[PDB]
Amino acid sequence: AAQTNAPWGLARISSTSPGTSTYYYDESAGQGSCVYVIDTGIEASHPEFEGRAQMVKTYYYSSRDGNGHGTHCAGTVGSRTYGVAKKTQLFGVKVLDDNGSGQYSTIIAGMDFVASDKNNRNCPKGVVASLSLGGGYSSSVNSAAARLQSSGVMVAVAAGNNNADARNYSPASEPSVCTVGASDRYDRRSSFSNYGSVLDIFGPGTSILSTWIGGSTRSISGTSMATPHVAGLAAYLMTLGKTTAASACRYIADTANKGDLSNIPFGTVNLLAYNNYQA
Ligand SMILES: [Ca+2]
Repeated sequence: AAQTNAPWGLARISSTSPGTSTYYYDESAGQGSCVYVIDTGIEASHPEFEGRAQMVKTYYYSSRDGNGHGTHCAGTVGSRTYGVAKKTQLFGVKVLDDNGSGQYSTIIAGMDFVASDKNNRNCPKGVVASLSLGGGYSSSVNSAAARLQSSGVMVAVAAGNNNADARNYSPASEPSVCTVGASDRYDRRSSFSNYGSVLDIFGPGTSILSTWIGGSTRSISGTSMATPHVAGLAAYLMTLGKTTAASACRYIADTANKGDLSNIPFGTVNLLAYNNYQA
């Protein structure tokens, strides 16, 4: 399949070179997989989701996304126009309030929630969780991310936006999950992207067009934007049968575009998510 004039990030994930605008992907498009977006929620009614999105949990007085960030991330995972995995099932878990803030205890409960909740969902091709959030190092937050992964969910987490070593952030610093840095359309490390040995992969993170609340669309930037590219990619590869939740991060690193990014600090992986799709 080919989607012309796609957001640059989608084109990038299916290309061996920057500077192209068509997204190429197998038509299976993550059908039969599920991706949890653990965030400010998802505006499931957005036409872009086509009835494939649903709020399944909130820790606040509403499950609505009153911010937009969660809806943006979900859009990058699996919206029809802006998504990597255009046929995945999207489940929203609102651990962040409408200001985009959340206590670590709530974030933890949301991760443990998903580890159980997948047993209440139909995801024959496998389960992914996208966590575009973080804060200072917490062993408890890392452990919750580790549990979710161990439970059989491909966990993708943002490296963080501090232009700093991700070792000091959580869940970014958890070795057992997939930590995602951000790049721009010229294959530069995004100026804000964290780096470090704890990173596993990079994805498009600067000037990313996706869904927003009020049935709208928006371009924003962050490792929050890179993460769902990787989450969507995992879901897509899982429905293709190429990998599983336990090894998807390794598979993505193994099949990534290598050595192509600029301003990658010494000791950080130079790997950019790539679907290796031959149309
Ligand atoms: Ca890892």
